[PDB]
Amino acid sequence: ERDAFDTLFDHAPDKLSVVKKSLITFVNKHLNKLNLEVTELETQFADGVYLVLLMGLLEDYFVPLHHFYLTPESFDQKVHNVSFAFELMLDGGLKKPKARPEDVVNLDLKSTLRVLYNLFTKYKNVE
Repeated sequence: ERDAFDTLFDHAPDKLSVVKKSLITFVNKHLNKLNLEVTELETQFADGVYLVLLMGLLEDYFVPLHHFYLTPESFDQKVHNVSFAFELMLDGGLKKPKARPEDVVNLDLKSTLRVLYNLFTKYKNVE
């Protein structure tokens, strides 16, 4: 059952379509191992959960739930989660992300795509 907002996410061709499709394939290769699926880059990384779990999968370590918010309710909890993912990235050798964690939670595509594309570049070959 659809509203007018839902129509904004129907696929229209754009200049970043090949880039986006490749990122979705990449995140799903890992997340699907946890029965998680991404279909929509524009919104599904905003709350920080999947990025935290993606880091666990890419670096191959357990990330206990007490480190982050599996069910973030507030803006602060999502900012927390994205910020924690960024710390996992930085500690694994990656350069400090340009994005502010608030920009990811606030649905900025440029910040979100840049974060994911950097993960793809470093972790392309992790099976």
